[PDB]
Amino acid sequence: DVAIVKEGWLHKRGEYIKTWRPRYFLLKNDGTFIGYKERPQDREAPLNNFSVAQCQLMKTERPRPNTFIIRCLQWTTVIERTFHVETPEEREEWTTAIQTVADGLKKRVTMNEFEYLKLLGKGTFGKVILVKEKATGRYYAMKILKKEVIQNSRHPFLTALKYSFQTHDRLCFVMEYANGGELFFHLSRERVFSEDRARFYGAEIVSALDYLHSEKNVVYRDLKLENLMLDKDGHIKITDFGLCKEGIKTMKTFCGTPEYLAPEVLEDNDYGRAVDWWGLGVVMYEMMCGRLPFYNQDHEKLFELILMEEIRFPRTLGPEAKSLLSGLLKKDPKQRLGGGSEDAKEIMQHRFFAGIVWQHVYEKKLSPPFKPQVTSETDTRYFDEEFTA
Ligand SMILES: *CCC(=O)Nc1cccc(C(=O)NC2CCN(Cc3ccc(-c4nc5cc[nH]c(=O)c5cc4-c4ccccc4)cc3)CC2)c1
Repeated sequence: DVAIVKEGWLHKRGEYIKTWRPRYFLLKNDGTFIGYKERPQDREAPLNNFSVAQCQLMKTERPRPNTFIIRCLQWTTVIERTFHVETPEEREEWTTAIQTVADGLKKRVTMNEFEYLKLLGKGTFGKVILVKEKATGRYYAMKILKKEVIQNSRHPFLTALKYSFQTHDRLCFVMEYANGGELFFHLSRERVFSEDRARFYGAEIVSALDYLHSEKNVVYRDLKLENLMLDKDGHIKITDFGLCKEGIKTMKTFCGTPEYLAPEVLEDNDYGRAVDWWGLGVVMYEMMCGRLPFYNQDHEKLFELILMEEIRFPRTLGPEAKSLLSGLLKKDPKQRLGGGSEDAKEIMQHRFFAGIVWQHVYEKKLSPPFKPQVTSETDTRYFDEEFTA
């Protein structure tokens, strides 16, 4: 039943390097809108990252004429993809096709109950906020999004969406906020993790990535050290505090920092589940080596570093760790560990994760190698000022 409704060359604006790139886009009746560097001769499981389901289409003349924007709410994050064609007629042909398929797929808690503590981050369509529920004393991160531009599922290593409510102009997502401290703060304080400790953190991330891939059919895409926290027990919590942010202008405009970006994501080429395995490679590389894989100031260099410079490893690192990182950090997704049809299983069966019972990881049977210094989830120790040191 999966068929191509409309295809052709578009000009997609880079998602991280905001330049225009010619990409051949395939629109399918399942709602997938994928772009490729070259016309593909041709995983098969549809990724919701490219889905046009429940998306509003906007025709703009800024920043470039004949521009149409696809805006989608994915879980709790508003994403935008900006496209450009040569003639207005072409743009109408595309928007009508997309809107048709988007419709073809269509087949009391308030703000006063929380206390504002800290601004975690701000973006184009809203802000993220650290709150403390007055009643329970629990700590949460609240995503306040603009309503204009716009619970049943759970996993032990993902920041759970506790509840969602909306005001007259704002949509709010209340998520669990772990109080075991930022993982980069722990890695910064202890310099390097032992292979055993990194295996623990690594194993829990793999489980959550498998969940997002096989169950939710989604790519996390932003796996980095900054997006990892520990709970009071020292178990990993991958966060969901991301926001759409406009780029910043050496004279070029970039969206975020590239050091963790998979090569196929930098080039705005086709990407899949293999992206998170790169992300896992970067994270695990830093835990066991105490530094980022590629590092250079000039972004022109940093891009090349990720794109062409191949990773080298410390001699004090075990061969089992080498094999894992080497495969995880293959520049080509199809050669990358976990980039096959087996996905996560390709990694769970790796020598580095030998002896690890993967049902035990999911059920948190594994005893954490590190226990945060908190009495309870309400212990505000890792929010305090000595968090500086
Ligand atoms: C305005 C700029 C812009 O939009 N840039 C841009 C362009 C193109 C793509 C992106 C983009 O993908 N941006 C973000 C989107 C959010 N990603 C993080 C993330 C991924 C997945 C989840 C998530 N999704 C779920 C879906 C369905 N059921 C679930 O249970 C889900 C659970 C999660 C989840 C994952 C981890 C922790 C907690 C929940 C959430 C966030 C990063 C890239 C941007």
